[PDB]
Amino acid sequence: MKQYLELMQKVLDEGTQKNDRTGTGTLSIFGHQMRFNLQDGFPLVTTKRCHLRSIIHELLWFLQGDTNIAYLHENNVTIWDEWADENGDLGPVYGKQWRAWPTPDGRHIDQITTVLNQLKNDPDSRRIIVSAWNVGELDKMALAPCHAFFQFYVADGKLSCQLYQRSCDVFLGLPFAIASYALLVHMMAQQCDLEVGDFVWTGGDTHLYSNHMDQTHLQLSREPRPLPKLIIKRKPESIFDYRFEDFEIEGYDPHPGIKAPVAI
Amino acid sequence: MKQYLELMQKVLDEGTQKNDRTGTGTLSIFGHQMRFNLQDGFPLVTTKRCHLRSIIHELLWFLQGDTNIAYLHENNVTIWDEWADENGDLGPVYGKQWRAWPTPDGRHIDQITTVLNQLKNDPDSRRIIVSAWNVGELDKMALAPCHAFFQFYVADGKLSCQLYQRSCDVFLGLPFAIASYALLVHMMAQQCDLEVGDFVWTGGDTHLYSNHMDQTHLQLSREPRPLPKLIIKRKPESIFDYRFEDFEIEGYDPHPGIKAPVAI
Ligand SMILES: C#CCN(Cc1ccc2[nH]c(N)nc(=O)c2c1)c1ccc(C(=O)N[C@@H](CCC(=O)O)C(=O)O)cc1
Ligand SMILES: C#CCN(Cc1ccc2[nH]c(N)nc(=O)c2c1)c1ccc(C(=O)N[C@@H](CCC(=O)O)C(=O)O)cc1
Ligand SMILES: *c1cc(=O)[nH]c(=O)n1[C@H]1C[C@H](O)[C@@H](COP(=O)(O)O)O1
Ligand SMILES: *c1cc(=O)[nH]c(=O)n1[C@H]1C[C@H](O)[C@@H](COP(=O)(O)O)O1
Repeated sequence: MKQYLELMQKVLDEGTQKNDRTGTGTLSIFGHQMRFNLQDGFPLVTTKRCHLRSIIHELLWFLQGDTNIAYLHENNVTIWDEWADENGDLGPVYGKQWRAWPTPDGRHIDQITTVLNQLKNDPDSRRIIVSAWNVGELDKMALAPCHAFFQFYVADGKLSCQLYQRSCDVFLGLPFAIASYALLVHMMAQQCDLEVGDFVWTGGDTHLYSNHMDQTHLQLSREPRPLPKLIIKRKPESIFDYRFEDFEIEGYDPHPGIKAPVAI
Repeated sequence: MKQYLELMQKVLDEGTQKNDRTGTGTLSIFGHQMRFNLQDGFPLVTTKRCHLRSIIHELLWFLQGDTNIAYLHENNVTIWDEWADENGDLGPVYGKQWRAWPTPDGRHIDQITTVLNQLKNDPDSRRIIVSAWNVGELDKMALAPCHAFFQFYVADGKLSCQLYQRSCDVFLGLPFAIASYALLVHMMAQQCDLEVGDFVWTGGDTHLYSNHMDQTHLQLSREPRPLPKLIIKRKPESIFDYRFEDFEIEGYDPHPGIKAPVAI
């Protein structure tokens, strides 16, 4: 996608060499933002083939409140295996904070239902936020959240969303986060009888791994294709009731996949 | 400053009329970012005069872990007075979160000591974050944090920082915020023996109140003047030991102030 390919070029044109936790070495910039108008097409990268199957299942798992990879496993998604313990648990990550953030006084707050109530009854609120960054539980989490926080906004019957990603693996991680949160905006909007607006992505440490540079340049030599279209075949009674079978991507003709190693 | 005035113009050209909480009316956009190179000067507005004594006393109050306005009163600062109860308490806002985030089991995490140690022991970290967005205690706070989140970053021995502001009043709150966070980056850099980098400001709902339109137009005709220089006259033993006396602002020659009503 043009916006994505421009960021890769920016990391490469004005980035600094930084070392990191995984020992690998990164090229890095701090602070970046980009906007995708959802009405132009579903923002799934076309310069390398993406696997949408895993994006969809990971999101439905999140909305269940689940932090154990069993569900993903019975759906043949292995993207979180490396971080899971012996029992498949990842600790209180995303799904637990979204559906049941713990308070000091014994309650648990379901940030996804409160947000949905807010978009229906108070869509002009400036507080329609969901946070995964729970300071007091980070130590129990297998990996600290990279998509730490997000915010919805309504204008002219359109629902927009801004994500703040604290750390970003541009080659591997960013195609996943863009499609996952664009898919969430479509579901939310359907349930609140809104039209979709903009997905806005803001990054903290935005970086390219040293062992992904050849792949990055191969990708940068491609022209973007026209964006695919998302058709949801059913309107569930609640956002927690969507199924994989309800989503259909059409008009997706991507460039061949490019493989590259993950850093654990 | 050039980029502040360019955002004021952007809001006036593209803003949507939204009816907000107080019933005044805002013109707003969603999603905006600005970079400020701190080597180039302290980003204090010169198209109107701001007062640093509130900016400095409020930050020092924050790092103290205090949420009661008595200190502010003793130092002639009135900025928070409308939101404080009969006893002067604001409830568990910034000060409580920054120095004693309440974990579910009754412990407390001192986010600024953590951040200090991370900058001195693991500066390449992509997790150097302080959060004021404590979902479990939001109902107890007199007003939900507008400055919700910020992340530090170190590259080439320079300290950068990005702030996420969920809701912004471009006219009053935004000059305050930029100076407040540029000050904290200078204090942190002094205590960690680092040089200063960039302040990145990312906002959610960025707006102009309808009853500030005249005042905005006055400000948009003034030409920005050279930025000031911040001189910290004493290196204290710790980040919690600074005093108001220690800071001086050279070269500040603003245009006269513009008075404008606050919306409660
Ligand atoms: C974000 C997120 C979730 N995650 C979690 C996650 C956790 C830690 C990370 N760590 C690092 N260094 N980079 C990452 O992108 C990353 C991603 C992902 C995990 C794996 C793949 C991956 O291996 N990419 C393959 C996927 C193949 C498939 O889906 O079947 C690819 O083809 O690109 C992508 C996302
Ligand atoms: C940021 C922040 C904290 N805050 C808190 C705070 C709380 C609620 C708000 N509500 C609204 N509608 N706008 C705000 O900017 C706002 C700010 C501030 C409070 C007052 C001023 C203010 O009135 N500015 C005067 C200061 C004059 C002085 O005493 O020196 C000015 O005109 O410059 C700024 C910031
Ligand atoms: C974290 C998870 C995700 O969904 N997307 C990402 O881009 N990442 C990346 C960031 C970094 O490369 C690594 C996480 O480790 P760290 O805490 O940033 O050091 O995976
Ligand atoms: C909050 C605090 C600050 O430092 N700066 C700000 O601009 N504000 C503004 C945002 C909004 O105009 C109002 C807070 O109310 P709301 O929760 O956004 O509705 O003060």
